[PDB]
Amino acid sequence: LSQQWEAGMSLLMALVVLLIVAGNVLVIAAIGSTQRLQTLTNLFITSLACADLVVGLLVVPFGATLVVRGTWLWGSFLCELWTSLDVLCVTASIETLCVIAIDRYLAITSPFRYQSLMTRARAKVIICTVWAISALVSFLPIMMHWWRDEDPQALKCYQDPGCCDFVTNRAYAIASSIISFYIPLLIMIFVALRVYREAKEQVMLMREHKALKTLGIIMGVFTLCWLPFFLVNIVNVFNRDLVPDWLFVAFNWLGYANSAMNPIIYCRSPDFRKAFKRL
Amino acid sequence: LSQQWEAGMSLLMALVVLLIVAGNVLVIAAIGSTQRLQTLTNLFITSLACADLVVGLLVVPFGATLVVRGTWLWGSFLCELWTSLDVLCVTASIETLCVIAIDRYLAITSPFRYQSLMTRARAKVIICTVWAISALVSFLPIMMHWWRDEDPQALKCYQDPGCCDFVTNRAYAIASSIISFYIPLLIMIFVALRVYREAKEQIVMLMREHKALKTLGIIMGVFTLCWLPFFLVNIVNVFNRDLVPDWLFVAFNWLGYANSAMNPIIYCRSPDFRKAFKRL
Repeated sequence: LSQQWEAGMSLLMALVVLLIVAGNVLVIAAIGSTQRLQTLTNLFITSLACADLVVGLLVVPFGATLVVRGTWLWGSFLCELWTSLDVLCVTASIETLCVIAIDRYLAITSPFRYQSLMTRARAKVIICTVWAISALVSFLPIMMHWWRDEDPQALKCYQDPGCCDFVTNRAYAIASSIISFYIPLLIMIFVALRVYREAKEQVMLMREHKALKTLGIIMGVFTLCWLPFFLVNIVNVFNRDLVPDWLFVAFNWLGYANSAMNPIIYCRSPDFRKAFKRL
Repeated sequence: LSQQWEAGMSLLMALVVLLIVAGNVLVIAAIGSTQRLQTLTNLFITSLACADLVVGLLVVPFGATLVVRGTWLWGSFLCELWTSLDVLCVTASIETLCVIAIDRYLAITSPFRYQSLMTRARAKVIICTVWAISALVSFLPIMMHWWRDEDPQALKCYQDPGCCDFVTNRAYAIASSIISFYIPLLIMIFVALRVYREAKEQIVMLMREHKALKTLGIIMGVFTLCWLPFFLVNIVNVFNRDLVPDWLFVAFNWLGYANSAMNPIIYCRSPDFRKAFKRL
């Protein structure tokens, strides 16, 4: 029965890969190549389609090989690389997002200065800084093996090339989550809020609102996709065996789904669909 | 190294599957749902997008499992089913095609009667007959084990559920090919020819007719190039056994599988089609 699953869901995983590599890049295509979609707020969506893409390019395909065959064949050097990219795509996703939600308070209480401060020139650097931070924070602490837990259970998984199963020390399993998930989340939900308070206070701004709600969705779905997983890892610290280990995988995949989910939340803009058709 | 290939090209095979199941069905979509594409000559393309589709649906996915893992896990009952569908899609493809090329002599020396004889009502039955014949010929002789060769080499592959590797008796490896490949091919190439002779005689606007014609020519060209090298082999299978390496024997059945994913993308040539492809 096991070999029927081995070749059974490999095809399927490959299909979801196509959802990502296709969808995100058709998004990227209609973005970079159309003027009406080149509004700044879609440049953070340029970056994000990017992160989501590297997800469905480098992280998912290699990321099956552990589920399909049950183990890692790709060498532990690559093990490190793959894991740090699995996280990088994340800190890039959330952090870029939080940049969006921090921008759109400036499309509200500070609209007058939209083009003065935020320039299609000035946001590029900001995404770049998001990826110097994403890169620093994700990629340094993994290569530092700041994530090595002395215990032999994990010790054997650090020394055995065939386990890329991610097991970390007490406090990296704290720092990791605080920095790369929690504070930016609570901050961009916090910041989404005042924006959606000022949005109630309101010739035609409706376009503004149909384009706004669809941004709201992104962070909603994101939070629902990567919260259940980044909620777990805390219980990982508090009670170990209260947390079944198959779920530990089910949620990192549930989150992978975000990537393929994104381009299809962009089916909501006709600005976009018009460039999607002729595309 | 072997487990890196096992999971290495499984993804990829799945991707080509997507080429098929997607492409053929987007073809089918823009066909059935648009008037301008509902011309009879595209109803044979309805059927064909169909065969190609069942190919990229039932035959290819199961058809990997033998290449990926090296063997058949799906039971020999299913082994039979899968193989007979692997062939059925073929006899449907060629035979439907030959129907096309036999039609378009009637779009030439007999244009006057186009709507009198050929009716969007009358070609449906014809495709149907193509699939009573495809079904009879492909599906009977396999369930008859008319393909069992007594020899123990193959005997073990018939009794072992794990070998769906297709090995057949002397004369089924003759009948199979004559009927389901050769005569219909030589017949539809034969019939393509006189049509492309009458097509030269021309030189208000028939050019549309010609740009829509050449793109039909392509289909049978590519088809012949895809399934000829494979259905050329199986004859040398009869004449000289070890002169024919057995990895090629697979490489060509896949090269041919490619036809399916190749088809919808030869339909990128009609704007009638692309217009229904965009809004689609």
